[PDB]
Amino acid sequence: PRGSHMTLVLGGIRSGKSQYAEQIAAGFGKKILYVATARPKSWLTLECPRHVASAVGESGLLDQVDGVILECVTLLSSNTLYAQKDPTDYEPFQEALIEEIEALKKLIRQSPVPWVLVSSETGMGISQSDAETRHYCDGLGIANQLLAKSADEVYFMVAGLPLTVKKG
Amino acid sequence: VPRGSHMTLVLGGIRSGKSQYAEQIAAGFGKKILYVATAERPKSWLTLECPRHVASAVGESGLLDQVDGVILECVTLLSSNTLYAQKDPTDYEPFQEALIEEIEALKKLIRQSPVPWVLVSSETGMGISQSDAETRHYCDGLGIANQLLAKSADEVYFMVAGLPLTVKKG
Amino acid sequence: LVPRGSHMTLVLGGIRSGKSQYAEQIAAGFGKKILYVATAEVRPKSWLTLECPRHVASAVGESGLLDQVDGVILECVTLLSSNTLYAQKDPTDYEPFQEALIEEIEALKKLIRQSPVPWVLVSSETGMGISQSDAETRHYCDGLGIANQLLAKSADEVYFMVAGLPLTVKKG
Repeated sequence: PRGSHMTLVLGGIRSGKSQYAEQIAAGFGKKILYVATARPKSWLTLECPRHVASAVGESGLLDQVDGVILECVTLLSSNTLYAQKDPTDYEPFQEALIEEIEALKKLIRQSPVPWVLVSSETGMGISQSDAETRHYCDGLGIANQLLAKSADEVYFMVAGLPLTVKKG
Repeated sequence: VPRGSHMTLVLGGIRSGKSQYAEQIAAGFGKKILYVATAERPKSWLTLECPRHVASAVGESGLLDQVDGVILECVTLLSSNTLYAQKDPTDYEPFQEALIEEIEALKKLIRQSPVPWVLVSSETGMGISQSDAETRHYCDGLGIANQLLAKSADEVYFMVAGLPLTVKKG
Repeated sequence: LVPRGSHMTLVLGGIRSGKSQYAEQIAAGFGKKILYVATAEVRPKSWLTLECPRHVASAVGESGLLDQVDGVILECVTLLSSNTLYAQKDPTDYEPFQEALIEEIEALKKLIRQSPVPWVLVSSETGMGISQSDAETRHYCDGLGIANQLLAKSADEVYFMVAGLPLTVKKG
């Protein structure tokens, strides 16, 4: 796809989501911006542990590429949690992560090139006891909801194969 | 927003949007909704709190004759309440027996219900298996309850990040 | 024109997802004589039960039983992977376990490719919760996910079970 098109690819551990997202990115074009939040030589890498929208817009690199792949919403959410004063307090973390995600959504709406985003599903096991991990799971689920609802396409990976959750 | 299902099951993980989607379905029932809360929102809705014995409490309230539909929040807490009301939560069989009785009574009440129901439950079985028998038992019993309800339900939706996958539709 | 069934089916799901009941229905669809391969570390009466905790392809082929039945149901990839993990010297070391599990899975795929009768395989989804801290559990989850990817890529049909009901992930 071309334009301000957005695809969300989510799945569990070893679900093949990164491979599938890279296929989608290759479908965008040959010059891909790889945004890492923690490989083809025509791809550019921009490393942004936080404030992804600001850093990508300031880089001006959206005007240089055919598309963007974001790896990954999971680490963006954990980075946001551990940047807070008290990782055991849910509300400030949630506010910060929503801010991050809304800035990303806005940048994508205005983006000249399409984006594919990789994220993790972590909410379908047994709930953990310590507040930090619970908060991280909760906030990641919220981020994934926001992205899926704004995305044009959403794919849920099961054992390397994509289930279409939302399509054009 | 689906319409005209008598019994709908909406299940999903943590922060999957299952409550929002179930409330949309409920609003599709009508303006007067009975909200059955199992813990232990529109102003025209009635709230009935029943941590256990949901079929018994709802039938005894007579409120099914007062509303356009019912939303049950949630099977997850119903199962945990059932587990912890037992003498020995590390003992599987009494818990499973009690939970199955609860679910079968709920199914019968829904079969006889004059108004439709949407039920919210959680998927908890697709992570790493837990070590303590109590958590294993809870996960197991909730999965069994979800199977019984999904088989009875007319429609079943599996939520992924706020969006519904149709698992079963009449 | 006589239709043909699915030669290789993968049924995966979580705890109490109804994956075993659905797979057994598929197996019964194969025919009346079904080989039930149980992998647990050591049902219709027309079925034969073969206990094989490890080296499934070798034991099943050497048994010559593929020529005796209408189909095979493998219960289950989950226990095959855990057996493989705990048969290693150091379960905290990922690479030897991964090699052994991949060898097991590739041998299974090869035998299924040669099989005169269809197969349905039961496995678990374990990768959609919170990542655990201890290396051993992460290793197990990772390796099982790899095994499921390998089988799903080879399978003709793949079903993901939710609360007893099948979602079709791959067909035809």
